[PDB]
Amino acid sequence: VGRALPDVRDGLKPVHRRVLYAMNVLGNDWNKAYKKSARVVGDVIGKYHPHGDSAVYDTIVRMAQPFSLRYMLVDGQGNFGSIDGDSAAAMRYTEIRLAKIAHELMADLEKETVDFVDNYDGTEKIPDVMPTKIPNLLVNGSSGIAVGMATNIPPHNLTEVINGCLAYIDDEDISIEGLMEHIPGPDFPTAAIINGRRGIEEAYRTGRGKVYIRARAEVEVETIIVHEIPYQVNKARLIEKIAELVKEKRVEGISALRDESDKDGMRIVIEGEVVLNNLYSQTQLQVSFGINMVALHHGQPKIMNLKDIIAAFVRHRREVVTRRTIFELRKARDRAHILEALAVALANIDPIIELIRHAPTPAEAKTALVANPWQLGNVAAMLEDAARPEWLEPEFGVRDGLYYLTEQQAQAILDLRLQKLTGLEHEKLLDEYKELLDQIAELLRILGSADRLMEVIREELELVREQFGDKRRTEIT
Amino acid sequence: VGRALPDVRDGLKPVHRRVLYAMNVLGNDWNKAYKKSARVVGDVIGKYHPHGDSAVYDTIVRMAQPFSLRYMLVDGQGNFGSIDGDSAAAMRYTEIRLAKIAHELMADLEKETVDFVDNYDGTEKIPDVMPTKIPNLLVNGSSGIAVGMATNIPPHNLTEVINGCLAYIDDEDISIEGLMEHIPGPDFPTAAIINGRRGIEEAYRTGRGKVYIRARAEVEVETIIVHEIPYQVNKARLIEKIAELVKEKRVEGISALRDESDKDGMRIVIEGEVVLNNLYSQTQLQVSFGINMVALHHGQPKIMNLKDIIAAFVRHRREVVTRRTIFELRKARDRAHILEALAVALANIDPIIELIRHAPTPAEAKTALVANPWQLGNVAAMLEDAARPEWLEPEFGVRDGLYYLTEQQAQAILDLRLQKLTGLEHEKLLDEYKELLDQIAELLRILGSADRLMEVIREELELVREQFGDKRRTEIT
Repeated sequence: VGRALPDVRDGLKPVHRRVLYAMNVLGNDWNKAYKKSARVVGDVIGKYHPHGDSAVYDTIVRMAQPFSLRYMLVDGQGNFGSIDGDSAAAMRYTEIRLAKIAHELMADLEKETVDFVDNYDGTEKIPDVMPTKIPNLLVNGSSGIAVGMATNIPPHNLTEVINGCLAYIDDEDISIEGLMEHIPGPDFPTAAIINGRRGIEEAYRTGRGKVYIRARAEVEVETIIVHEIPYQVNKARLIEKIAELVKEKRVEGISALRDESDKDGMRIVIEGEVVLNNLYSQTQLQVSFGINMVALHHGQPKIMNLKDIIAAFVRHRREVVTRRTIFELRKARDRAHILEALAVALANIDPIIELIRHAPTPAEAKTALVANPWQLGNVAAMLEDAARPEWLEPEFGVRDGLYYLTEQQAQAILDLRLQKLTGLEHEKLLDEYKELLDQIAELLRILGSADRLMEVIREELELVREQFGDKRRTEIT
Repeated sequence: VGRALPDVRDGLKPVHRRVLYAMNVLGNDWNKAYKKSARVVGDVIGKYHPHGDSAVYDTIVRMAQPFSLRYMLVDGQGNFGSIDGDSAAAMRYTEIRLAKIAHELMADLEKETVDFVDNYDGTEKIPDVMPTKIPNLLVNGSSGIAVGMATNIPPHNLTEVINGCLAYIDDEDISIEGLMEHIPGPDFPTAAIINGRRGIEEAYRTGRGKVYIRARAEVEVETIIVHEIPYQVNKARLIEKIAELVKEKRVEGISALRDESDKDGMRIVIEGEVVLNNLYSQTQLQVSFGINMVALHHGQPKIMNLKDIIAAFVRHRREVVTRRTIFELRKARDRAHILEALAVALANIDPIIELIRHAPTPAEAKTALVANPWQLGNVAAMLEDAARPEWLEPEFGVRDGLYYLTEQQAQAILDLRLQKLTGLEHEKLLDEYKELLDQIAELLRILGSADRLMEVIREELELVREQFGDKRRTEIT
């Protein structure tokens, strides 16, 4: 039910999420060295997706192929296959790492921005979705033909989808037409041209619509050379298709067929223009694409339109940013709280040390520390509120020129390393504290203003379009 | 070459070692909770044996089956198959953990007792062999029919093999006959009886010898009921063998055939004694076992005899214990060294703290600590040698009533946690120090005496026979 359909929010299925999540836990970053695919697969089979290494590896592979993804999620190094059906190399040879943009899908995963469900054995947690900043469903697409739960969302240009997102934000009552002012149609990683423009306008407007993808080919004088073919077509099975058609003479009349596709480009050489047109009608040089935009929305299958899909992303970015803000705020209080005790501890080290050196056990030193309030040394002007945790009891913290330690704050002091008593290490705790105060006020400034919150989302999208946005590939006629 | 043959020392192949090693790294202990097989398999596929999950799982499975191993290496919980060819459950359902005795195979693995080779990607190390205290080759056996590199070593009774080992130790010039005084023959986990006693005496004496394993069966008055069959036979394929023989009338004359094998025991019911004897000669109720004792010795294939195999174990236990002793000794010096600085640091905390609280950075506090010798407080009688590391330079340590700190010892002091300044935490470092002195002298006492070293090995073997030795299964006529 859920394995078949992708989640509108992140555009992935359980597998994809598991694969990428595992890579994230492995510190398998784009800035770090590559890792053997085996390392990741085995980590996934044993912790998230225990369903045969072959399946998982095929997932890792497809996310690495430049002809499968408009914006690859996995940076693969080695034989990951080709447009001619070439199967990838073994997992113990290929090397991979999270693509630059994949980190954007799991950006803030840590900051309690998404819900986490249990894995097969209940020992590990896995995000329900990814706190993505990238509109992955549209951008990379999603296919599948299951029990009534089929989908067929084509890829799109990030720059275009972002502008579409921004537009929606600037005016919620925007039409599908105004939306198409930025997103004219799909954008395939390989494919060259889409003729039927109305199929797009229909697909976007209602979620469904057949479109036609054709190969970018031309004649030269005598010879028809195809530079780029339709999305998802096997170049090999196309040369062969043409071959067994020229043999049976189905295709009027062809001379010699030769695949001169090198590394720099592609060359499907076939030896006037009447040959090319009659070829399109009988070969894979032109393919239909029944756009079926079905995905998991609110934990339920839905035929969503362009706007529905964009609206779904933006609302996710709303939740994420908010949940991130709430976290950063709590994290901020908790640290400033630990810093207060530490600052206080170091302002009266001599009486602190005296208590410790005479207390037999650490537990006893812990009791003596919280047993009586402490004098605020030079930190009197620093502590003089909102930096205190919403869970802290009022009997703790600075009450009347004296500091009342919690049982925890005492342990922090007790865990203090001698080196932290030096001049430098001391300031770092005081400076950090002062930074937090500026930071919490900012996060509150954000949580309060529903405008400042949306302005945070906007800036993120404009940032992704800059560092990740690229040129359009598929041409629309 | 090496995949085909087992290593005389531990009796495992690269796979087995990898599987068990991974379990060890996973803390997948017998005293801890079970883990899903998937967890272990995936850990092995990604770090040690990246050759398909199916293969690895089959390994984990075979080491769990009571009918496959005389002393199981893996404690499996679930459907791990049966004597009727029943395949094990999926890896995501079965639960496993290192068997009590498996820890004995990897006992002291940590103490630099064995060499470590690189894995497929050079990111992980794997032991060349296991620092086993169990004569695994003989005890659990090893089969394989490869390119001229075939082997067929049957299982044995631990108690018996241990006594054999002890005997060898007590008199190196012991004969194969004197050895057979303890190890009369193989001991199968399932199998019931071995007739040909000379085949054993021949196999042990030269490494090769055919033996005959028969089923323990009897008649009842009319019906022949087999309680236990030969080692490695599929009970199902045996019932069927008999069936298609009574059908073709190959087997004189049989009434009804019924497999009443429940959970408590086994019942191959077939409905005088002439039936049973004629059955043995034409069925699997009796099987030959061409004992071929070939294993990896000194990194080379060898047809070893009983003694050669036992001698190989004992010599391994010699190396291991020695290498363990050398490690424990170096570890001991290094700790006492760190303790000396800590003891000295706490005997003059006030001048230590003063230096730290005034030194801006930890690096500067580090320079000031090693810049000048320190007074030995109450620790003057404790430090007053062999506890000093064989690598330490003579310009460090107590030289003339003053202590010269190393750059390291200073960092230890700097990393000291405030809680360590209490009364209790202080003694623990002083007591630990005093214990080490007794310990190093003991380890030296061991390294010096070639008798005390062998006496350590003996005691280990007698210990394994007690806690792991059990009764004999296969009967020898």
